[PDB]
Amino acid sequence: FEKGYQSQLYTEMVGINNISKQFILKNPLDDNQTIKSKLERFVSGYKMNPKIAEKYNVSVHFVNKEKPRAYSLVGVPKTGTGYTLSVWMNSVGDGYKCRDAASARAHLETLSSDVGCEAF
Repeated sequence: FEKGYQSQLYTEMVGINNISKQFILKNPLDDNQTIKSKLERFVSGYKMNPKIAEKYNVSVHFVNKEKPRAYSLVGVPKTGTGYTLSVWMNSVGDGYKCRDAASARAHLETLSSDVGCEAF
């Protein structure tokens, strides 16, 4: 069950990524400060399937505020719910299923024992 929920989260995040890329990143003339806050408003205000929104928070992250087109999305369970499985992904399209929220916030790419993420 929680695995099914992590799948739908994955699929929602892909949906969010695709709209971000095609409607926000694609704007020809917005400056990097504008792209960055638009990404942040859009992502943080987006309403996932209510089954999923009840259980997960989705956020967008930047290494470099001057390269906002390089961002990742982190999907993690709401605090205190007993859920652990998480997701993260690239603006470039590489996505990951993670065994815990920490590994999603760390954008890990492989598993080790039962910690980390795998390419999906």
